[PDB]
Amino acid sequence: MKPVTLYDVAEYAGVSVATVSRVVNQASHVSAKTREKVEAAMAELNYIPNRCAQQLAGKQSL
Amino acid sequence: MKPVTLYDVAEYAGVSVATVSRVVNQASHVSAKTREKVEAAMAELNYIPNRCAQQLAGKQSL
DNA sequence: GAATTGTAAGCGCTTACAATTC
DNA sequence: GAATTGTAAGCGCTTACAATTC
Repeated sequence: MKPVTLYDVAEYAGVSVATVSRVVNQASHVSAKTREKVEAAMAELNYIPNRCAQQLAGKQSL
Repeated sequence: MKPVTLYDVAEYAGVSVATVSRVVNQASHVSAKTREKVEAAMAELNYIPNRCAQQLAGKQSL
């Protein structure tokens, strides 16, 4: 089973998963317009990230 | 940073990550010899799996 | 021929650097 | 030219099915 994800809102927003992950990661390098671009996307679909995927993927910097 | 992993013990054991993940997953489909094969590998290197990687990858069946 | 092992892809996410934009 | 977005790879793990083994 695959619920809503960054791929979905990224698709919605147009962008990639790299853009959404930024917003999901507190944008920063994502432009204000884009931050809203994906948040709006997240909102419609009801985007909920997974703490594990974030933990695992976030371990790249470790 | 990448510590000991299934890749390591899989390398050691002379198998794949699929074999080790089985043993890591309580072998079952892994032959007794192999179970020992990888456990021995796990032992030398001091293999410690990651609960997240297991949680994430374990969500495949979900 | 059935069980076990391998690719090989993905479970969802993260990111970085270069090209385009200004 | 610098910032932002895209591929694109992988952070560690899981698995399933076919060929070889018996």
